Amino acid sequence: EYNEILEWVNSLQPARVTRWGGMISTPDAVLQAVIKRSLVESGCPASIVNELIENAHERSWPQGLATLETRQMNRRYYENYVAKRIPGKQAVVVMACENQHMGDDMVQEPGLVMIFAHGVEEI
Repeated sequence: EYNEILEWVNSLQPARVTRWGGMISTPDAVLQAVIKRSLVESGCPASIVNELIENAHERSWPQGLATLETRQMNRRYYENYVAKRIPGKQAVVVMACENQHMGDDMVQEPGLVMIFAHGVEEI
């Protein structure tokens, strides 16, 4: 299981989020399905694909990302996330297994997904 995930994660491109304010904290049902489709096509392991999507919305994000005011205050810390690009989308995955340096209020197992309106580019 570890290698499945490790190889999948390493195969993803490192993402550079240039506009943290462009985050979509409440993606609708269609956008959520779309990001899952992208994860599935990138070879995301079935053992975690559903958990990541659940964690692509506020209601499921860790307290460090829960509210808009908090997100505004914690912007400086987001620069330190080790983020991987979801192929073909303005979205990234933040895996717990490579973000231990962030607080437990900044990430959760197995990881989380952040979708943006724009500003996500390759490093």
